[PDB]
Amino acid sequence: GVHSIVQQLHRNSIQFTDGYEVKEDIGVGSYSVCKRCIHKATNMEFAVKIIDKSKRDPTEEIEILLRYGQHPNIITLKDVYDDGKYVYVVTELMKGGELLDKILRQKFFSEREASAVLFTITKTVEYLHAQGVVHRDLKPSNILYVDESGNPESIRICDFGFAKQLRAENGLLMTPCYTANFVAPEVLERQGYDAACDIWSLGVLLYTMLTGYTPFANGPDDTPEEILARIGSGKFSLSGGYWNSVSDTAKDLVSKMLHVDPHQRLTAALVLRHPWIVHWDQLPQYQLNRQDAPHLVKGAMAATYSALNRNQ
Repeated sequence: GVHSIVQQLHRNSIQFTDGYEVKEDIGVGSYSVCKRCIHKATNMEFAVKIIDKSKRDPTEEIEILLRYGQHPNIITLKDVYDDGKYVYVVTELMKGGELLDKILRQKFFSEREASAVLFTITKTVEYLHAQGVVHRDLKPSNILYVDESGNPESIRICDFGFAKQLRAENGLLMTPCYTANFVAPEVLERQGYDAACDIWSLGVLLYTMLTGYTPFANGPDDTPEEILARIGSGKFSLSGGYWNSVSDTAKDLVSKMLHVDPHQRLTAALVLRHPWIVHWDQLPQYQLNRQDAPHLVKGAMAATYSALNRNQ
């Protein structure tokens, strides 16, 4: 019967609208609304996610953000409130846009930049996995730039809304290195899987960065059945106008990250040992030959994640 500090936030005298001005929307959905806010005292602007407690309980999310937001490349919690009905999660606002989009509108993007981007993202996931966290919605739209600098220090992984802290009996938080509290080889494989999905979702990103098309969809018109069908077929082009020019190192990494069998799919650990990541210095800085269709890709990408999330 442990005290949770998060549960007690309705005890606060001060309210959100006492400290912050609200502005426009930026991300409406079933459970929550994301709005831009201005902090009255500082005139500093933030993102505030306004969640409905009747529709879900955002505690698991907030506890992850508290523990792991200090990570440079993880969205950072900045305030939080409870008025009874609504939880107000305040975080740094991502002014830089979605990372993939921005990158696809850069026509002189190179492999060398691609490796730096993946290194920063995969480093961050190696850390999360290592504390028995899995993201489980690591689609491109959830990886954003905090500013327009285009540094890898700008990269932020966002929306921890379906993420899972490997718990266990007695309601007790665990690592993947310690579960001497023998947990079912059932829900080691749940988390053992959901790690490798996070990695698959990173393979999709790398595929698209390199070529300017997603590997399992051409556009948003593509049907669920035919996207799932291609995912299942477990083959993909690493050949042709877009790929011809890309180094075999990169293609190799892509194959093992999107590898159809979860058990032979690379880890974040192993991704970071691949020479594409490790020997970045010997990669090319000259431009990639990519499709220039960012808005198509965004549709294709949404179509892909909507087929995967359909049954849930």
